[PDB]
Amino acid sequence: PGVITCKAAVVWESSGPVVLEEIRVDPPKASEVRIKMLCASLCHTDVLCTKGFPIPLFPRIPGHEGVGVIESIGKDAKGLKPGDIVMPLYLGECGQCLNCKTGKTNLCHVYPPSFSGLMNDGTSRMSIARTGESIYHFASCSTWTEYAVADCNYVLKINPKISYPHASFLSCGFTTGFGATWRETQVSKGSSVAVFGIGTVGLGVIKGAQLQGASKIIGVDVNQYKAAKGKVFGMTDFINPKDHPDKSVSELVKELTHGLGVDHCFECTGVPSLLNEALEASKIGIGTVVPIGAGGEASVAINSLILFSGRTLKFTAFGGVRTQSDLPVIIDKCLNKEIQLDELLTHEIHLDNIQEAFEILKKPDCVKILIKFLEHH
Amino acid sequence: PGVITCKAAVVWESSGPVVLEEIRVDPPKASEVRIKMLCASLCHTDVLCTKGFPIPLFPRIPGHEGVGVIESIGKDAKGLKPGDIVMPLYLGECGQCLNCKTGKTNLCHVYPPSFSGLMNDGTSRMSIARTGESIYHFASCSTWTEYAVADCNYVLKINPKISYPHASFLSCGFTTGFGATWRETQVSKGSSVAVFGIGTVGLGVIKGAQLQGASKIIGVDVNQYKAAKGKVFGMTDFINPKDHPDKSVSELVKELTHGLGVDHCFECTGVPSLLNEALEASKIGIGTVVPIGAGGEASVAINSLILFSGRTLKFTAFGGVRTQSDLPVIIDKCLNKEIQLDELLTHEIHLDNIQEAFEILKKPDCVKILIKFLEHH
Ligand SMILES: NC(=O)c1ccc[n+]([C@@H]2O[C@H](COP(=O)([O-])OP(=O)(O)OC[C@H]3O[C@@H](n4cnc5c(N)ncnc54)[C@H](O)[C@@H]3O)[C@@H](O)[C@H]2O)c1
Ligand SMILES: NC(=O)c1ccc[n+]([C@@H]2O[C@H](COP(=O)([O-])OP(=O)(O)OC[C@H]3O[C@@H](n4cnc5c(N)ncnc54)[C@H](O)[C@@H]3O)[C@@H](O)[C@H]2O)c1
Ligand code: NA
Ligand code: NA
Ligand code: NA
Ligand code: NA
Ligand code: NA
Ligand code: NA
Ligand code: NA
Ligand code: NA
Ligand SMILES: [Zn+2]
Ligand SMILES: [Zn+2]
Ligand SMILES: [Zn+2]
Ligand SMILES: [Zn+2]
Repeated sequence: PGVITCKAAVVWESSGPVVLEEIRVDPPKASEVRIKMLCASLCHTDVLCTKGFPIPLFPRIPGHEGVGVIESIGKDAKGLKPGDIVMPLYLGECGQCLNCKTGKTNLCHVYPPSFSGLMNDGTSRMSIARTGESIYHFASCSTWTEYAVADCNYVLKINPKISYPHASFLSCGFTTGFGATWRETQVSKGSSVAVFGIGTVGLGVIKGAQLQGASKIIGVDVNQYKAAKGKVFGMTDFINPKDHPDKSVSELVKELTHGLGVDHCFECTGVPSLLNEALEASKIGIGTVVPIGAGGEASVAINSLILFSGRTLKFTAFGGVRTQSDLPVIIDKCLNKEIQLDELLTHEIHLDNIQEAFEILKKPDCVKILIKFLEHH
Repeated sequence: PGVITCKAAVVWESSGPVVLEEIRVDPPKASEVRIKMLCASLCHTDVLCTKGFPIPLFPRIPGHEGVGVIESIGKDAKGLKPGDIVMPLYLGECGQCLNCKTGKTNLCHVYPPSFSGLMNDGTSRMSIARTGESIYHFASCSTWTEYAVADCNYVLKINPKISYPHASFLSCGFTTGFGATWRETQVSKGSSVAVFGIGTVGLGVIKGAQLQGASKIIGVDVNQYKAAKGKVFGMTDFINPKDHPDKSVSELVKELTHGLGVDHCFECTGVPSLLNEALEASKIGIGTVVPIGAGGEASVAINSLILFSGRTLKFTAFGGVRTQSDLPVIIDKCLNKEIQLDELLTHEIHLDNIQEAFEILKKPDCVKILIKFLEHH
């Protein structure tokens, strides 16, 4: 396989437009695979990338959520082959390092997250066709591009009868929330759960809590449209903070839990002040908070009195989901329809219309946006 | 028993002197006991009280650490009787509430910490003899006084052959650190531990970690005098941050742990910036931090990137030690000499010389100060 010429969405400067460019995609080197994208999606992490956060690397092809088919492989691709359906991964799972051997973490020492925007050898496989200028990728694999190249340890081969839109959603937020309910804290039968923020992450928490038999599942969101979505996934109670401007969120949760708070609180907004509220909403002595959302600031402040309260604060990436061990189990639940993801899909666009996605995500009835591709002939 | 006239150390205003006053101590009411103090001690929490933190309640008799003998009892004193040796408690253990039934917490719903400086009925048992002016107590029992009155649920009857100085030290810091090594995080055989701050709290952590079979126990302190004390209690490695002003504490710990950090880090200084360092010094994915020390500020800041690191942050009061279930076991280890506390005792004063304690605590060779009392005739 030679160099492929295709289209990709490129951002050239912080807060600049995302524009369609003709690019070249080099063939995969050793331990790489080249993927034809089947569909993609978008979350807040992609928006941050267009503003140069965390690292301003430009020009850049955004996108980390999606699914594709292997078009070609380098040497030593660990059994991957053309025609396999794969989803890109945030981090790998070597199964042999000190962290993998514990069974207690998904934070593999050997395949950790990357922030370089480049392949393992410090070069890019993607370049502007007109100039040859090198383009940074996003995370371990750009998905807003007709073709991408990834390290074989950062893709997961998946069952080919999973729907591609649903696999795209399981490559990030819903899986993060769903997995957190047994990998980061053990939601048990009869326990109480509160979920701050009812986007795809919070909907994953809600469904995970429901499948674990939580008997009270409180969703909190300022967007009233989210209440019906939460109910579909198992939410038992809804709080809109804007209905009570003189009450704190933790006060409102305690009102539903006999003044005690919940066993497990999941922070799925990223709003910095809501970390403190999540802690105050969980039970003294036996409550756990998992802060999934990110606020993008330098540090986050915790009321110093919470340090005496016996609560457990469990830090977390990708919901504690191990990407080779646990992620296939979640996909299988989707295949077997134990989880139903159709209600996540609210909007569809094609890649040429990528700029419209940044307006669509502001709409109150948006949950997940699907990005579709055209075929070359 | 009538009203007792005795001496007590009183602070009249924030940052004022601590002065000996003649006071009156009323007899115990229902569910109270009156105690003759045998000895007392001092920690930073008492210093804060003289500066009006957390609540400026004056006039006040400071002191929460000590041991005494019951002089008289109210009705319904739950089996306590004159002549019992008791230590005052920060919080009780009812054994029947939702939190007590879990076995997972010492934060009893029925006997929580008090901040009122007053008895359960909103009055004081202590007053200035010359005026009758009411005096606030400290915590659940003032100890810088020849006689005190406490709610019977906030004292623990102890074995009368325990040494009174050692029991005084076990009423607070050493017990907090020691208990944290199995109640808040489970230090296991062969694990690594780092301890920031080697006062009585950190020395308790070190000894608890040693008894649990931790194979590396790193003590961190800017006071070089503490290194020898740490070694007596089981410390294997010592770091003085001042020896490397261009390296962070977490960097120095990682240098001793193959770049990984420790399984369990205990923050025993209260220095706000050291909470972040404790987290960075613990292992990604599988490390736990217990922040025991208090900084007395409104909030504490955590580097936002730590929220992705898989670490566990376990909040805590009194080291997770349940005051009726776990505290007697710790006392018994002291009786059976499995823990040796003689090295804690560095300075002794009598109550009349209480003002000198605030200078003694600044001395680099101070660990614990014992406060002694005279008898009335
Ligand atoms: N862990 C991941 O994979 C991932 C991916 C993208 C973004 N994030 C961070 O995690 C959060 C959740 O991700 P998402 O895809 O589900 O985002 P989302 O935007 O779809 O959901 C966020 C929800 O929080 C609600 N919300 C915002 N502010 C609120 C407030 N002050 N009080 C109550 N509700 C509020 C919004 O209405 C929205 O429904 C994001 O807000 C962002 O901070 C995490
Ligand atoms: N949990 C409790 O029961 C309790 C009681 C009193 C005070 N406190 C808080 O907990 C801390 C520990 O209590 P303690 O009785 O053992 O206090 P302590 O003062 O006897 O010990 C604190 C030790 O930390 C060291 N230290 C201070 N700043 C440091 C720095 N920047 N880097 C490295 N070492 C530093 C000091 O040298 C000292 O050896 C106190 O500092 C205070 O914040 C807790
Ligand atoms: Na590679
Ligand atoms: Na396609
Ligand atoms: Na998002
Ligand atoms: Na996040
Ligand atoms: Na009482
Ligand atoms: Na005495
Ligand atoms: Na102290
Ligand atoms: Na403390
Ligand atoms: Zn995402
Ligand atoms: Zn690994
Ligand atoms: Zn103390
Ligand atoms: Zn109780």
